[PDB]
Amino acid sequence: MYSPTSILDIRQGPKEPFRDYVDRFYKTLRAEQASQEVKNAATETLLVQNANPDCKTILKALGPGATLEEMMTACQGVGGPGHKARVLAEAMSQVTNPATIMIQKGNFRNQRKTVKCFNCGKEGHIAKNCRAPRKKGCWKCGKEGHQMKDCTERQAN
Ligand SMILES: [Zn+2]
Ligand SMILES: [Zn+2]
Repeated sequence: MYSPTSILDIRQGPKEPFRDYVDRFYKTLRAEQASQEVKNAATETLLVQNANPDCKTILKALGPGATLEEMMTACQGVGGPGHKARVLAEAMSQVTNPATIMIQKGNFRNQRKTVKCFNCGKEGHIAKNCRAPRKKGCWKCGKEGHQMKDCTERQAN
């Protein structure tokens, strides 16, 4: 399941640290590095277009003040994945620019169905924060199986 067409797509999600999603692009790039000529030319526009709107937006904004690793770190944890900074920034942006209603309408095109808690079934929670042995068992290393009670995270995540 966790090896779909998304691996060919590898587009960065707004919560995803740039280099982390680029990491799995790099794992494909290291393999299919036959046409290096097209690959390198692609990666130039590809990785920047691969970013979430906000991410490529900041890249070009802080580019002058961010050499290379700096701009990479800038897009690592955009406003912090679990930080409240991003959540308030989303509200600050919302009142400031009317472009937020446009992307709000565009949100209808986006499958925002990730909110539904992948263990409880409903979107009352978020699976990222909801730690509850409801069903399925081990979602960590087995997904389809393994005892969730004996699944201690060691050299995995
Ligand atoms: Zn839940
Ligand atoms: Zn497990």
